[PDB]
Amino acid sequence: SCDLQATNYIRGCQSKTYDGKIFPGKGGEKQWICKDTIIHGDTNGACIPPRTQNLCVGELWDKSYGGRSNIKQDTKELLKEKIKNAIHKETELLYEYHDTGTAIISKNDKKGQKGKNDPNGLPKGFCHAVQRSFIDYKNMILGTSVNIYEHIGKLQEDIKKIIEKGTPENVNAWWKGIEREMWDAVRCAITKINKKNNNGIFNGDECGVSPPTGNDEDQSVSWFKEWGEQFCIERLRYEQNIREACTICINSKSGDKIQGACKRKCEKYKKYISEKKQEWDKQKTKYENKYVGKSASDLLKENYPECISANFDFIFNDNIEYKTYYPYGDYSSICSCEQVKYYKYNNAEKKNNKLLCYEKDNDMTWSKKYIKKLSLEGVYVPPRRQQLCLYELFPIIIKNEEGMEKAKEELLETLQIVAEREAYYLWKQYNPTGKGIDDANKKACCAIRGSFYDLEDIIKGNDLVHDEYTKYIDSKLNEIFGSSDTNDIDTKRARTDWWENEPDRKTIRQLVWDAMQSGVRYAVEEKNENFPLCMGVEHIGIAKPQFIRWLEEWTNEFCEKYTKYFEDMKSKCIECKKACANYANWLNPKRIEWNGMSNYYNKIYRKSMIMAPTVIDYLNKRCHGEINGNYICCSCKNIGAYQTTSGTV
Repeated sequence: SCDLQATNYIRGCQSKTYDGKIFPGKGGEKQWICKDTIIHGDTNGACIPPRTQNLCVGELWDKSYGGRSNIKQDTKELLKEKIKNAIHKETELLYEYHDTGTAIISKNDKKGQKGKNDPNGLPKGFCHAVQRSFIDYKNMILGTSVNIYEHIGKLQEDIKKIIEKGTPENVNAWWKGIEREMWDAVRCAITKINKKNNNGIFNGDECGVSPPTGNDEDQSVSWFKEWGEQFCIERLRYEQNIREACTICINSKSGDKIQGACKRKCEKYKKYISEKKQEWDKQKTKYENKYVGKSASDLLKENYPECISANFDFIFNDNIEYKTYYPYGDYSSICSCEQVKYYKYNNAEKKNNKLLCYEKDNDMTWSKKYIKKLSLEGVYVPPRRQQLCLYELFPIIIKNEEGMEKAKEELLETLQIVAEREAYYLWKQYNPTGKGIDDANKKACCAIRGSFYDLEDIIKGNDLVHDEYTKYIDSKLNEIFGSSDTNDIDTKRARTDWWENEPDRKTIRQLVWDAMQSGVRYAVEEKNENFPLCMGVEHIGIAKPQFIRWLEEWTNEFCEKYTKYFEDMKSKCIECKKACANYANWLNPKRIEWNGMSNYYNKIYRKSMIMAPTVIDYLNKRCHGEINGNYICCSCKNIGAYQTTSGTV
């Protein structure tokens, strides 16, 4: 039902070149620009996409010399028609650009041209590109600190004139009203491809009925999502190339090194990351400042299915020790000739790389983020759970795609390493934290047991947090252990069985516990101290449900930190006003956490009663008196009986 210019020539609006020229052409590739420019201005932590830099402005602006708007002597309907034509031509141009398979987004990860098409007959990436382009029209018609073209700012103020001299900021409103008719330029130009196609039916609603959503309205995030889609899409291409040269590595050195095409393919990725890190580092900092509590890594992992195998924390690391140990980061384990093996405590010669997890932060807070789907709302994640030493597990899981024996073989020895390192580092955190010596390690033997159980729940697939790491680990373990033929029920029982049982008499649950004693043995050896009794136990009691374990962790901590604050405030009791400000500053997020945590307890037990005691009651038995280094791990100066009055209103 549109009479708008179909086989139209908009001046200056020719075929796209941002991702390079369409063959037989070659080059003209525009690059992401993140820094401030004389041409574009302040980006403000943002990176301008090449797709943006090639926007079809056509008759609205002229690039000849400095660049000037033609819009000066235009009317309101004249200006709308121009925007409508420009938008319509940009979709047409973006059809060709993707149908040719020139746009990085329109590329495949292995299969040349084969399988790079969505449900409809529209090329891979066409809709995303068109959607993004539409947002750029919106932001260009309104006010933006980034100038897509050299002097285009002039156009935005001239637009003001037209809209101010019309029937009724006013333009922020004019776009609001005009936007539907502007999006229909996208839909009606999509209808045109059907006429071109034979038995390939089109109607326009294939890229959506309405113009891009709420989240995307923010140029900054629309551009960041594109950066993400492209990074992931390119990253899987670097993967395939590493996999064609490494699984399909010659020990040259004095020892096991990659040297041929494998070194070449891995270095190509190592170089790729070295480049893309600045763009990430910038856009991460700016996004997360614009959206508190929101994670960059999430905005991407959600929207783009190619990002599933991606872990930005591991790819884009600031840790020097990591950068050398994992030189290819993400694909390090694949780009390594070195045999995946955990070395037992008094194994002659060769020792494990206790190649540090990040420095465990004591100042860290509890979190309701990265929590599992199924409600589970109310539960808080402990800080020492958040500082999990399961980093080594991520590259090795990426390595083994075919989840056969080798996958679960390599995972087992990597589990033992992860287990050793965590235990090593926890001792170094909790022993310098403890009061007495026979109390410092008594406090340490529990953080260890906690993590042993949490590490256990992760593998068993019983854990309550699918974070930057554990999310893909759950997905891959379900791949490795369960088939499509066997439901989740057998899959849960597959992981639980692998861990619980097993050459030697030792089980996978046992080898992980043995490995944890080894880490404490090296930690205590360093300080020339004696290995504790709480750590020397062949067996660890059956883990309590994670929620209840974590609820005890919360309570033990609160009790200590309360008797710290309240006591050091009362002692100082004006100067109290600053002590009160601190005590209350700490306590306010505790009230939020206690309500949530104690509410869950009742939902899972007490409420529809059911022969279960109260939250306080349970914790009263659990925290009365001194600590034990095994399953008796909570202590309070005053029993929880007062805590609900302390933590409410």
